[PDB]
Amino acid sequence: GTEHDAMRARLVDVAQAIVEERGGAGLTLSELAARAGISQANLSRYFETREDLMEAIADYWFHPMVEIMEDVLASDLPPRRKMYEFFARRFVVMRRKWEADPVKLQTYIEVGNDYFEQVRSYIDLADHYLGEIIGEAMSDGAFSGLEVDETISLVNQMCAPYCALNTMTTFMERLSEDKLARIVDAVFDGLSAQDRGARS
Amino acid sequence: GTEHDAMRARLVDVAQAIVEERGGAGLTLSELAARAGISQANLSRYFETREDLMEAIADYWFHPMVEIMEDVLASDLPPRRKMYEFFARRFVVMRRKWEADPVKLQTYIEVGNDYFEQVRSYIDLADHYLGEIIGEAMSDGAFSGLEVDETISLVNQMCAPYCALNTMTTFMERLSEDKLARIVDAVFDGLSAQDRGARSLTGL
Ligand SMILES: [Cl-]
Ligand SMILES: [Cl-]
Repeated sequence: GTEHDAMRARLVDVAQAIVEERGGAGLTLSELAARAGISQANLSRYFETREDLMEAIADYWFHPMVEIMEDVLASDLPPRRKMYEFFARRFVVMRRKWEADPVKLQTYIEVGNDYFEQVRSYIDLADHYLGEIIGEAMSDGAFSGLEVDETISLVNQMCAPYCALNTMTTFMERLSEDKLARIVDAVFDGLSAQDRGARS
Repeated sequence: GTEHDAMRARLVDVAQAIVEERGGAGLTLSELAARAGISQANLSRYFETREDLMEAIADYWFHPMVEIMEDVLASDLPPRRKMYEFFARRFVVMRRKWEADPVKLQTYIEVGNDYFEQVRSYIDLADHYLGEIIGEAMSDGAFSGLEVDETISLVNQMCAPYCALNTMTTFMERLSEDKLARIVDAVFDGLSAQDRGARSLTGL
């Protein structure tokens, strides 16, 4: 029932942790069982085959980040607050991983990129949710003259170190919640279709 | 004199091309003279040893980018225009490499990454010049309440795909001068020390 599905989700979480510890390859049903405190026979009740475990870890890889985005969009926060939290909450989790072990963040990025369907789905879903925020912001009068698609691109290009994991890795020591707050304020109060002299 | 310095720069350019193709591992000093058209003895007048040549190659690696930054800073453009040109003119040269062949840009990145001191120096000089643009903008009234150091960091963080080469590579297909112009306008009209609601309801 729900206790079974709660346990399966808990096992997938332990499996993701082992993958990160090992630097990618080396996950076995043997070690998962040993780490989870269950037997190999009991583990097969949750993962019938090794392949099912491998599928589960791939499907769950970016799920924690998806949940964070879903929670932010489901909140009652105004668009500016939503945009900040949309990036900030994910940044905080990734920074924590890097603070504990920079190699675990490296592994997280490397493994994630090998999961074709999942990483592409995640990136696409992220843009979809960013669009929902931008659309509401526009009804409030922000981003005057811009289309949602071009604004999604502009925001992704202005917030890259707080979102794109390879950029985040490069900039990590210089990143902060204080700086991201400044950026989001600058996006909201500075981004529009009105040419203001950058080129003329 | 002036002739000696032109030939030395020609030799550094040829040597740089050889290093990009094969590394220093393939930089035959007899071939540098042979591929530049001069004598090996005549090549000794420009570089005493191989170490002198390798240092010249490393020291000039980022010079095209330095020249661009110096040209922008030396101009009479207002700070907003300077900030745009400071990023755009370098971006345009990098995109041009990638357009010729994405491998050309990757090679430029990897070879440059080995010159760790020269990379560091370049970034430091870049921050110096961006700092000068920011200082002038501040005198005009921009970036109210912010310090120069934190503003340099904030601008670098907002323009990262147009400057950080690995990020530029990833974003390349989606980058444009039009988009960079929008970002610079947003930096100038949007960035300041006044909290405006990103982090709490009090700011809104
Ligand atoms: Cl983009
Ligand atoms: Cl920075």
